[PDB]
Amino acid sequence: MIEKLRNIAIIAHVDHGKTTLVDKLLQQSGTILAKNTAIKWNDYRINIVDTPGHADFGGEVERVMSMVDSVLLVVDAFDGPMPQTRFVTKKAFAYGLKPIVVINKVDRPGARPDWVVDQVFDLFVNLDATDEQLDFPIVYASALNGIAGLDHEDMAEDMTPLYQAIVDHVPAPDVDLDGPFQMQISQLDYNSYVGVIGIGRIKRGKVKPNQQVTIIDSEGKTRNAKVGKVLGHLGLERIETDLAEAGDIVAITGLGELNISDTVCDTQNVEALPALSVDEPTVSMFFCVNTSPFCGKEGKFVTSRQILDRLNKELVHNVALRVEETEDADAFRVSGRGELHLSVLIENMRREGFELAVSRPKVIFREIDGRKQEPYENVTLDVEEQHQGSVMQALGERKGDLKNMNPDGKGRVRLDYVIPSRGLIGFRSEFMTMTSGTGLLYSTFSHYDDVRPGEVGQRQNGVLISNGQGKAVAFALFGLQDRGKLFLGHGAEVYEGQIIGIHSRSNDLTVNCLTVLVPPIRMTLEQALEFIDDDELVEVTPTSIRIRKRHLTENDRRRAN
Ligand SMILES: Nc1nc2c(ncn2[C@@H]2O[C@H](COP(=O)(O)OP(=O)(O)O)[C@@H](OP(=O)(O)OP(=O)(O)O)[C@H]2O)c(=O)[nH]1
Ligand SMILES: [Mg+2]
Repeated sequence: MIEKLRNIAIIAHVDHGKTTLVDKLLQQSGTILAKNTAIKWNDYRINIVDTPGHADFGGEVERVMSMVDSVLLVVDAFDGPMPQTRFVTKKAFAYGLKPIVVINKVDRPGARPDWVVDQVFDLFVNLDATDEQLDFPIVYASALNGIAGLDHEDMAEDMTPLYQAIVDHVPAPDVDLDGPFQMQISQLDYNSYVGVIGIGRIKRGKVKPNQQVTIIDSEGKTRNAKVGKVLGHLGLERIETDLAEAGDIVAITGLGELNISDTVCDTQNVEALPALSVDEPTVSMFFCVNTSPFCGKEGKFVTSRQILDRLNKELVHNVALRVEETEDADAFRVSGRGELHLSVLIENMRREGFELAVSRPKVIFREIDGRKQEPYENVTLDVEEQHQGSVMQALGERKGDLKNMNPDGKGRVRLDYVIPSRGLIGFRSEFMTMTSGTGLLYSTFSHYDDVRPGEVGQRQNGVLISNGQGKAVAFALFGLQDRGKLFLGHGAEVYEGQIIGIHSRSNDLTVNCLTVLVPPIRMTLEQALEFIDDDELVEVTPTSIRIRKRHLTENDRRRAN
């Protein structure tokens, strides 16, 4: 009794029918999405918790999964599953949740349900349990009409098969109704009338308005408070309730500054629920003050603490990242998930109005049981068949181990790889031009494991390094084309230590561009960041970035060799 509850989270790539599907289930029942939709189906109560967009919204994806006992993956019947919902699905699997797959928009012409079933099945190469990829039921749906069915040619007149599937395959909450009250805050909310609102799934006991309560944070500090209002979810709404009990997803009111991972307990049985998530970072990278002779030239805020300041503001936007204090009091060791994670952070701090020097990204090594390990990750690539042998050749040099390949039948092909992050770093640049911009690459962290012995191929070419500061003249540049490709044309302002071109040969060449042209190479941030070597840096400024050596002068470099 009182276990007719079904707490489920819903996942769907944008414009795949998740707002429209839940919108049916609501109107066909006895009861933008809301962060939670409550649904009455006969005597079952279904909580459909919405998942956020496909950026790390502070890691709300783990918070949401912490409140649900199953996940509902909605998939377009033609386009199939999209890579953007990779990580949300991944985390649902990490929380041991078994999925319910809804294949929507099945009434569209060209719909290929058989194909998207295989795609979704294959996508569950999220090293997930046999258990999870086993026996995930499949419901076909056309929410535009409101049709659900276990087959797509045979189909019910409404959404009943979906309800039934939810009831049948979603476990009831693992909660104790008789124990003392216990509830962890999973999300927060505010209304100028009520104050701060705390949201979670009651793990134990029951709660009434005006009940006395004790809140314990992660570390173990406690305070006493009196709950004001207990708000239960009904439609897209919250009504005041006189009673909420274990398994219920509700919102609480009378408590003060509730923090996510706070545990609300009966005053005499205070027991904190374990703080839940952390994406351990896997790629480190150094942010530095821009030591260039172009200090404050194109960027407003450029100081040591000026950077460290914002280096403790984005800490809360993001638990995947860390920030550390280096001994050089003008440079900092910031780590993240992928190189893509840290990259756009700069591209934002760029037009956030900054100026900083940044190293090349390296994997964070870890020692486990005396044996050092590194991060490996899953890579899937979609190229044409003309590049097939080419990108295959390249990935093997970066210690990529081929696991699968699947021709499109229409001239393309998808490859699958297990690769150390070490070998994958900065590939995208080499990928696109190689595949001429048509190929597609996706990556997902898998596991740490014993390092692959050896090193990845270095840059091979050397760089043309400026010997002085001034405006580059076309007269000189024309002479440099005899021995490489350039990064600028006539009239560009340069200083000493700056890298201005790519040497045709292997060694670094200090060159003078101060004493008509072929088109210059302009490098995007990512592009240029993949180019940089360990003894070099990228200088980033609000409308463009420069490539520079660590030691700016000829003499200093020679000493360091
Ligand atoms: N053929 C077919 N189409 C479906 C179905 N379900 C949803 N759609 C289409 O997708 C659109 C709904 O967008 P959602 O898919 O619900 O948005 P969401 O991913 O963020 O949840 C509808 O038009 P829309 O509301 O005008 O889109 P928009 O203007 O809100 O972006 C409708 O055209 C279906 O079962 N069959
Ligand atoms: Mg929309």
